[PDB]
Amino acid sequence: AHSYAEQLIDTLEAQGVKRIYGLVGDSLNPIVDAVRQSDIEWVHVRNEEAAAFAAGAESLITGELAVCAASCGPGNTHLIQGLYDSHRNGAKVLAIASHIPSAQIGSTFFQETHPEILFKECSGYCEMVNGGEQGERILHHAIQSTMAGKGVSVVVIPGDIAKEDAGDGTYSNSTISSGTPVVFPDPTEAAALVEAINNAKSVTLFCGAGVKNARAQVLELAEKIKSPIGHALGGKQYIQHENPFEVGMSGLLGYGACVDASNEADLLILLGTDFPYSDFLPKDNVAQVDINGAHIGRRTTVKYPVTGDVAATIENILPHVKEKTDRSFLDRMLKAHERKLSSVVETYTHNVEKHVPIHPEYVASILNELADKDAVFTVDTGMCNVWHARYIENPEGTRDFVGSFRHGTMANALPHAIGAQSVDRNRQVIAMCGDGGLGMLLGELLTVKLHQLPLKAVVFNNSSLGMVKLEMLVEGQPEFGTDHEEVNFAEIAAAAGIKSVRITDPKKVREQLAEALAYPGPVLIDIVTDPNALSIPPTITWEQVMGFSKAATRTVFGGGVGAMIDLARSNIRNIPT
Amino acid sequence: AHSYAEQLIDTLEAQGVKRIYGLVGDSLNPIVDAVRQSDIEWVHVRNEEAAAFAAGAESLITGELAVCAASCGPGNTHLIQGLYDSHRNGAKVLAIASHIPSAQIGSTFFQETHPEILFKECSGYCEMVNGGEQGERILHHAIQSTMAGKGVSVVVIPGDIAKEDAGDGTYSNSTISSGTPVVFPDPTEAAALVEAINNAKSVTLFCGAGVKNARAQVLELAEKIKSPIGHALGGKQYIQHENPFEVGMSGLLGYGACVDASNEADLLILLGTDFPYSDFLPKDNVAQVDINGAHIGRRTTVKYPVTGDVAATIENILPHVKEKTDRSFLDRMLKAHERKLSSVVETYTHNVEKHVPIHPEYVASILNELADKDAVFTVDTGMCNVWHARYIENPEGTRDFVGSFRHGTMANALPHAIGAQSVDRNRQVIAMCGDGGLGMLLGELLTVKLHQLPLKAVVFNNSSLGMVKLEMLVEGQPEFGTDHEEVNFAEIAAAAGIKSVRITDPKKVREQLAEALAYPGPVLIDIVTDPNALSIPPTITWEQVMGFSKAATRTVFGGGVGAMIDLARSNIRNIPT
Amino acid sequence: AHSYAEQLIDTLEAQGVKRIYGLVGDSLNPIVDAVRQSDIEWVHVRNEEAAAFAAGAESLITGELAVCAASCGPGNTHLIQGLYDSHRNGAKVLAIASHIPSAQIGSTFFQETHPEILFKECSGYCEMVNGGEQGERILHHAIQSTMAGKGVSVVVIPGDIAKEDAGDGTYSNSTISSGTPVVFPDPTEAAALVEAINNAKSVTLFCGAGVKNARAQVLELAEKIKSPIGHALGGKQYIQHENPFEVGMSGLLGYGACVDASNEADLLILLGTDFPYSDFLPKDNVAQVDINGAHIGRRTTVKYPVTGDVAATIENILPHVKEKTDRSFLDRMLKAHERKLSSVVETYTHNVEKHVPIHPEYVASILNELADKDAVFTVDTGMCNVWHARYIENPEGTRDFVGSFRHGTMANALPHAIGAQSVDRNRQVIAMCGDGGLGMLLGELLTVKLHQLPLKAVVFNNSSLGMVKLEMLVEGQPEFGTDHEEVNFAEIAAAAGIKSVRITDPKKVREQLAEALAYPGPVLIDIVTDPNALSIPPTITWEQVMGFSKAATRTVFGGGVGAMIDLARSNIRNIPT
Ligand SMILES: Cc1cc2nc3c(=O)[nH]c(=O)nc-3n(C[C@H](O)[C@H](O)[C@H](O)COP(=O)(O)OP(=O)(O)OC[C@H]3O[C@@H](n4cnc5c(N)ncnc54)[C@H](O)[C@@H]3O)c2cc1C
Ligand SMILES: Cc1cc2nc3c(=O)[nH]c(=O)nc-3n(C[C@H](O)[C@H](O)[C@H](O)COP(=O)(O)OP(=O)(O)OC[C@H]3O[C@@H](n4cnc5c(N)ncnc54)[C@H](O)[C@@H]3O)c2cc1C
Ligand SMILES: Cc1cc2nc3c(=O)[nH]c(=O)nc-3n(C[C@H](O)[C@H](O)[C@H](O)COP(=O)(O)OP(=O)(O)OC[C@H]3O[C@@H](n4cnc5c(N)ncnc54)[C@H](O)[C@@H]3O)c2cc1C
Ligand SMILES: Cc1ncc(C[n+]2csc(CCOP(=O)(O)OP(=O)(O)O)c2C)c(N)n1
Ligand SMILES: Cc1ncc(C[n+]2csc(CCOP(=O)(O)OP(=O)(O)O)c2C)c(N)n1
Ligand SMILES: Cc1ncc(C[n+]2csc(CCOP(=O)(O)OP(=O)(O)O)c2C)c(N)n1
Ligand SMILES: [Mg+2]
Ligand SMILES: [Mg+2]
Ligand SMILES: [Mg+2]
Repeated sequence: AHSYAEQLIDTLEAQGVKRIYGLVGDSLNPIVDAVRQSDIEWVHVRNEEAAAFAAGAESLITGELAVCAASCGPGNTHLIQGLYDSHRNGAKVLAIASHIPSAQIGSTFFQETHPEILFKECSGYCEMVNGGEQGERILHHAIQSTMAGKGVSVVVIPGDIAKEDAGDGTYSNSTISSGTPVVFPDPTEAAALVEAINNAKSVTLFCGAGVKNARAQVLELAEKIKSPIGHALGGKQYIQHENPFEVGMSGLLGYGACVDASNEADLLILLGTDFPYSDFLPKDNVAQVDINGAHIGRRTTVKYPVTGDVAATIENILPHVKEKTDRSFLDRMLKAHERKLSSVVETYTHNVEKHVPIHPEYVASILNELADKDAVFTVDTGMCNVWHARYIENPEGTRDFVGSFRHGTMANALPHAIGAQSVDRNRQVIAMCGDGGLGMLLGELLTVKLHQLPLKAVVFNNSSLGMVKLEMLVEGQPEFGTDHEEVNFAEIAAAAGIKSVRITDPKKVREQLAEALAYPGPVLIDIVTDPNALSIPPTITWEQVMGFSKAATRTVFGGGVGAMIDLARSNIRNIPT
Repeated sequence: AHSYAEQLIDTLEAQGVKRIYGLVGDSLNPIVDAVRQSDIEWVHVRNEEAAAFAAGAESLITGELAVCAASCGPGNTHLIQGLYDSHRNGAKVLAIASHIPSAQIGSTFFQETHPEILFKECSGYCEMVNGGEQGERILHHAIQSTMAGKGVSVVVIPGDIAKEDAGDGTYSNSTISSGTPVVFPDPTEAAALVEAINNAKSVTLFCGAGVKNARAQVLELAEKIKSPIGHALGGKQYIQHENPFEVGMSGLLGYGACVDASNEADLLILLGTDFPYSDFLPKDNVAQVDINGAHIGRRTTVKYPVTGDVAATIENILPHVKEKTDRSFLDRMLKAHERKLSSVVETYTHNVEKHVPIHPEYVASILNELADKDAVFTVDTGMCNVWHARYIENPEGTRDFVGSFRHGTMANALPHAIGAQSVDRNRQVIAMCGDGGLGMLLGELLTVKLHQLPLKAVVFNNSSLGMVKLEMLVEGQPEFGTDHEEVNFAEIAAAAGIKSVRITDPKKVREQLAEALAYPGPVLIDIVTDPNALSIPPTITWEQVMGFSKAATRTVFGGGVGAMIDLARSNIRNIPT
Repeated sequence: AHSYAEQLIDTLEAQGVKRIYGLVGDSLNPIVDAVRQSDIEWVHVRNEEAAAFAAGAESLITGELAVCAASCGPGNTHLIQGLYDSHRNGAKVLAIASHIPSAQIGSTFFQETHPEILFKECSGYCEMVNGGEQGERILHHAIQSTMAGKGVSVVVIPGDIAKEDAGDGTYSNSTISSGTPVVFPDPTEAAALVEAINNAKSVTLFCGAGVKNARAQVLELAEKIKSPIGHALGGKQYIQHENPFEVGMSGLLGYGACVDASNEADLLILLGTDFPYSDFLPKDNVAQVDINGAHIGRRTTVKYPVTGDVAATIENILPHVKEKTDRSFLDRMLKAHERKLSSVVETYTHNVEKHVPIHPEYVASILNELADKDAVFTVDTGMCNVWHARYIENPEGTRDFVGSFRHGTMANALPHAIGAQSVDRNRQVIAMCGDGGLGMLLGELLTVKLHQLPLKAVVFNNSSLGMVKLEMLVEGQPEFGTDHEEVNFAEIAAAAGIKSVRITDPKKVREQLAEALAYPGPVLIDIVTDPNALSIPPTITWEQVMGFSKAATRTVFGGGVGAMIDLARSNIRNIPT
């Protein structure tokens, strides 16, 4: 007979898990012994928070289960930031939360916590093992819940019970459902959407991450009804590239004509998006297609709700949607889009290649050009989100992106890159780090060195909490607490045994970044950038930066955009005569 | 400008809510004033627990939102049993939990509780209002969550904030998605199910509540592959009637050949069921079709998982499923089914019409014959669940049933009947009450009298917690705490102003129950029944009654069955020669 | 070897527990079998909510542990209202929450709930048993926590584990600390209070339940510094009787000069009170003595905080407090107090003995005169709280009182009386019931009959939610939802086998109530009272009734007072010349 720890690891191995991220100790020793004897690799991190980020990033890249593990009490407590992030991102993650010995539960014991209560908000399933047999059962339920799309699962395992005898295999013997059902809409909701589209003279589509598997259908619908296509940040990687109807992104980090096209069309269709900034959304005549009905109408007035998959809904309605031959609205919005992008480049990035200290938008433009066509980019929360949104492209859809776009935590970039890089050491992974984010989990440079992960950590080092400095400028409150003395991350990385370079001259950015990106190993690129590069229209308020101003707005943060302008201009040249 | 209380009630009225069940007080006075001025009826109950049961039953009958409401602190605390029941039953219920004044939150004030924390387990959405505008928003989110099938929603409203100004209408103006999407399976999961069916020589279908809208498809599949059809208790009302393949129900309250057909077939297919008694389920070769992937494999080994709707999955696979011409397995199971039903009638209900005290199975047989073809039956948890399962039929599918089949609470029958009867006073509603259940919420007889609800409360009065007496007999522990001195519910009902009859002679059951069921008003029927009528095989253990014995079993509680035997016998006579 | 169920009951028996209140079923059968074999009596209730109220009332009367018990899932869910009440009242209660079988936890099983999470707010200790040995340990910890004054303890016991082997006795062998430590104040805080008293020319003491064991010390301090003594409702039973400095109670149910004496004195001292209605409390110069430092300053500005016991603090300061020879303030407040009480009697209860329907204040005056000198009174939340506060006296301190004065739940009176009466069947127990409260848990009349508890249920039957009708009159909102058709509780009680009388003529109240109170058995007294008897000053607002108006007030609800005026008048006649 095997123990429950051995059955746990055999079940994960049989499901194809290749790695577990974590930090060993106490109630986790029987589980780590079983890992040693299996083909699963143990990936040691310095802070268990990084293990939960790394597992979430691995799962977003692979589309499969990923796993993190931590010791009792304080050990598993450290998972929590990464579990919130993974849960909000819809990752397929199992967290093994080792727990104090069962006989000491309820006695205010050394290290006691109640993880089975603490992790309820950052999980779709979270239960405690109380015996080997029941442990097999709740491991199945946890894996089946996360694979069905319910978000993070936590299994809480008192250390003693991991050494108890395994269950009889009834539940570990099951095949897990990991398929993708095809969700067609209710015919009554679909018919109301057809009527709304056919009655409208102009339509705009606004897409989010829910169009990941619906590019062909969204483009086919747009060609038929001559609709501009805008996106939320979660839709950018899927719908912006090679899109003849492209009109940009809404929100403060937005760009182009998206806000105007969304608000001026007779009908706006929200496709697979939960974009939260309601002040940028119209209310007059909006449809929304979402696979989770509970999300419909969360962000603005929706008159035509449709619970359904985007691709299946468009396939179902298309034969009933009339072709629109008038593309005057689309042409006006494509022209306004290109004019707006050209205008922000002229206003904000004139001679940006000579700006000192180095302008982060110059770095981001060069990074987009130099990085591989299939690189993974990870994005630290803060001003790196602006540089990703406005400069990092996805030609042919072959790059991947991982960030904290929903939970919005700092310090995610380097741990996300550790997980993404572990999937395939031959694929380039670029972590766009802030100095605040990197400092917050600095010890994970020791993890990169230990595992020899050949990721490229690009530090936008401006010695400032740049996004907070923006929020304070916008509020009109004296700058305080954001900027501190400079740190030399290249020297810290070199002291940790990582190849590094420090870039201070804009004239050497292109050559030094090309050399670093081509280095066959881990490398940290410490770029000293301008802390005052973020430009802000004086009319933006702290209530808008914080997201609680409901009054209609079309204003975005200042700054330029990058290579997205090439598609905007080819779309103008291809407008039918 | 309106207040938030007025906007709350206008939004519910615009959505078609006709009634709110509750008990007025304190922070709920502004909301009740708005109800008075609207077309919504206030249905006063004596204990707010009954309001939450009544709302859950109303929604199960109508398929639409139902609403309950209660005052701060202790008032809304009383909702909780009915919210768990409604939530487990998948009802579409909004609970308005009035709360203490916002300025006193956090001060250990008079009546203070934290309902926004307490009701997390019995809801899919539960949040606190902190201003009129945000209150409009979370009311929308709560209604959209319950209408999308996520279970109960709770909106917690500090009393003072109900008098604050209303939001601007952005969220109340939305149309709620209440449609039913059509969920086809992933083609890879569907193809594996086709291969399993075509490889199997014999197949049995085991259906639950998830086949509600798939009768035609289940029967078409059964005719093609010659499969017996069994059911869980939640499937009985939908699949047993007019079913040429009928083989009964599994579990301790089960009957017929279902356990044998499910365990002897080469392949068992679980269709829309989460039947929890794993010791009755095989493990060797099982498929499961469920619309919620997280439920697959919860109860036994599943080798062919399919996330999908039952009807859409069967429609998709049918052209690829080969017709089976050999119906030897089906014929053997139909013959065994009828033999087993005839045997339990001969063993347990010989001369049952002369048994004294009155046998509850004699009452249940007469109640099935006399009740209307479209009656609603509500079923009190306990031995009434056995009498429903084995005696109350659903010819042509026109009756409806409400019970606590998942949460398993006592005392639900009379409050469920209050909600079901409020939907249509011209429809017959029969509450199958136990003396324990009725005593537990006895004050709701005052509610029946106040609202003149013409329901028929049939009390199986055996002065005993009959199901607990069974559990103790099965364990082999001396009877204690279950049986107490007799109560005259007919005299209590008459003292409350309700028409009543007391039935003690088996020779008068048919005439007295016919007269009472035909009474044009509320009526309580107090039937003095035999507390020792539940027969138990000595091999049943307390571990089996409690549901924690995993060893394979086919043993059911003793007792007979009713009119279901007529279909069993016609199915034998129609077996092709 | 014994089982954990047997060890649980042996441990309670060894600690002196005489009874357990509850309702048998499932996971509780092994525990009830152990009770049968012990000397503990099982007290069957009809709804487990009543068991938790009865245990809380028993403990308040005895000063010892009391116990309630309920079955898994829905069974223990029903305890919750009574656990909140017992917890807020500081009762010493163990709740045995039977739970689903451990192997099914986490599987969404039949009846599954998580009581170990649900009951966190209504308990000081709440943990789950996961084995027999750890179960012995957390039973000790639960008993020691409640006996040390931390409020309710809940032990959650999966049914299967109750049959597991008992622990080794290490923790059940301990003696529980149930002593009362003597908490002297910090000398620095005490010296600041001495300076405040000696600097003040006039002082008023305002006492709550924390003066229970400090009557002699409070009176000695008042004689020395010539201070009026007022009380919160929780202090009334301890400090009003035979008090030469008595000036009444504050709050809307208040009376006499208390609000004026508290606000006009140079120094107000809060002694053992957490009175929550801040608009009645001054802010200028207030001291507060409380044994729980976290409570100091919860309700108004406190300049002289003292963490300490009332009696020990007064004993410590008394030698340093200077005698005040000027009693002009005390004399002015004693005269104003008696004038105010005489005025409300003249305004509101002129010829009250002839008022029809019967006036509840006439009933309350007669009930105070006729009830025994050592009776227990239980008080249903609602208008019965006004009648208790203004009419039920405690001469020589020999009566006891139980109510829901902090949690404020309806329906507590009859279940509180069941627990208080079970302590000593020879002691008179009077339940002051409202028709709303009694209807809410009406089935507990069957409990009174079953156990032959000789309590006297006095129903103030006005067919109205009287306190809510007051709140609506005060708000100026049309009356709705409070008054319904009349119920005959005397006929319902007689149908339940309880002696009853229906009183409708004011001329027969005294004789019929005297006869009923002297009946040697259970009796229900259904008094048809005037629903419009509660008088309200038009200046009271719904914000004041709800407790969120902070503006200074001295206004109380209209109505008269009773025999308290005799002490007010003797105190005037004894003012030194
Ligand atoms: C510092 C910072 C600033 C930010 N600023 C902005 C900004 O200015 N602009 C911006 O756009 N974002 C911004 N974001 C991100 C923003 O908060 C949201 O996370 C993002 O807009 C949501 O993108 P989304 O709608 O694509 O994804 P989600 O919020 O994940 O929504 C996806 C939706 O698709 C649905 N869905 C999934 N699959 C399907 C399917 N097959 N069919 C149908 N529906 C489906 C889901 O149910 C869900 O409702 C910022 C983030 C950070 C960290
Ligand atoms: C005292 C008592 C005794 C009991 N004894 C028994 C007994 O002996 N036998 C018994 O059978 N029950 C018994 N029960 C009830 C039992 O506990 C379960 O509640 C019941 O078996 C579950 O029935 P079900 O599977 O139909 O419903 P559910 O548990 O509600 O499961 C329905 C399933 O269908 C799925 N679904 C819903 N819609 C669709 C769709 N369109 N397509 C696909 N899937 C869908 C759901 O996701 C879910 O998994 C008892 C109850 C009581 C109160
Ligand atoms: C419908 C209704 C209306 C009400 N209206 C009123 C009203 O108008 N007026 C009114 O007064 N009440 C009213 N109440 C009750 C009110 O809400 C409070 O519960 C009550 O005033 C508190 O009384 P208390 O301060 O004595 O008790 P508690 O709130 O229990 O406070 C006792 C304090 O004493 C402290 N303490 C305990 N022992 C010691 C010790 N040995 N030494 C020192 N400190 C100690 C405790 O830590 C605590 O802070 C009403 C109740 C109801 C149900
Ligand atoms: C753990 C955490 N702390 C604080 C914040 C708030 N926050 C959001 S962005 C930001 C600054 C991020 O700093 P850095 O990584 O240097 O990037 P910058 O904005 O300068 O690019 C801060 C403080 C956060 N979301 N997460
Ligand atoms: C609130 C609650 N308390 C206890 C139980 C446990 N229980 C389940 S069935 C049963 C007896 C039900 O009694 P009654 O209504 O008289 O029906 P009977 O079994 O006699 O038909 C009990 C105690 C429950 N599930 N719910
Ligand atoms: C469970 C519960 N529901 C509602 C309330 C609100 N409430 C407080 S007093 C009151 C009326 C009490 O009625 P009754 O027992 O008839 O006494 P009355 O005020 O008429 O004397 C109500 C509705 C409460 N606190 N508890
Ligand atoms: Mg920075
Ligand atoms: Mg019974
Ligand atoms: Mg009343």
